[PDB]
Amino acid sequence: NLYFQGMWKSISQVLAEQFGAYYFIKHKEKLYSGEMNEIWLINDEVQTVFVKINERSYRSMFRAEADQLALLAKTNSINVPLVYGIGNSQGHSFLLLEALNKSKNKQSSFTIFAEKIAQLHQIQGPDKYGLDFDTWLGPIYQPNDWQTSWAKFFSENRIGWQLQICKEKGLIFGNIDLIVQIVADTLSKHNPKPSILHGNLWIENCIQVDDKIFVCNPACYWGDRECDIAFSSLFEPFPTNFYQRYNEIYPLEEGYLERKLIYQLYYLLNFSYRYYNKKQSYVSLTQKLINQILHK
Repeated sequence: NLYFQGMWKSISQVLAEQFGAYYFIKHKEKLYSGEMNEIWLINDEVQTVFVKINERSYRSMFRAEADQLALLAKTNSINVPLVYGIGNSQGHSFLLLEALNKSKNKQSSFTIFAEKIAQLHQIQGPDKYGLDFDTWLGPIYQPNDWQTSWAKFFSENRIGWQLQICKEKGLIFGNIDLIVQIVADTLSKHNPKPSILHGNLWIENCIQVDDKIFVCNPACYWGDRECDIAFSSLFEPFPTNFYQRYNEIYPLEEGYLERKLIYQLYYLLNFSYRYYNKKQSYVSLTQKLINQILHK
């Protein structure tokens, strides 16, 4: 595997610049992933590194992921893994992160996490929705061109965008314009304070590390804080104390339950696209949810 050897050399080089001394790789282990990316753990007998790998052209995505972890770390709110760097080789690109030690879950760690998620959403920034660069949610990038209207931004850059991607794979749920317009009507009078979103907030991206929860795989943008909350309760939800404490610090506004459905629809379309060949319950839930929004 000639190109694979070049890849390890480039990783050693990026790690050398980072730590100051050259990084001699002594052990390497490939972890399982359903995802597009290959995942590895490597170490030099002292420092362990978590490595995401893909083809060379994915360097831009890995760059975006690193910039998100950086901007999230700078808010001094949620716990995110450190970035050691990005890079590429002849046939691969990669992201290099802190290897977090996963310990047994503590329900109480979610009370503190809700305080950090709250703090994150309370940060005042721009008066428009989006971000300076396009972020990714699974294998699809999210258009983040700035918009003053949330109705428009979510309707087209989220729902419409994902519906089109699904259509290309043959996942057809209904007339796309109709769905976009219905979602736009619901958000018609809703232009909330833009909040910096983790963007991929659900249980599988949380990791218990000693007494704190860390969160990974961001899909950031400035949007409605409710999208984060909505997604976290879609599948296996966070425990009860999270929602209790979050609502106590930053009370959710009137209209939340109606909006929760269209916010959740975005993730189901994404999941449907990513896993139609494997799970199959994602399509069924998406179709049922679309019928509710469209018929009733």
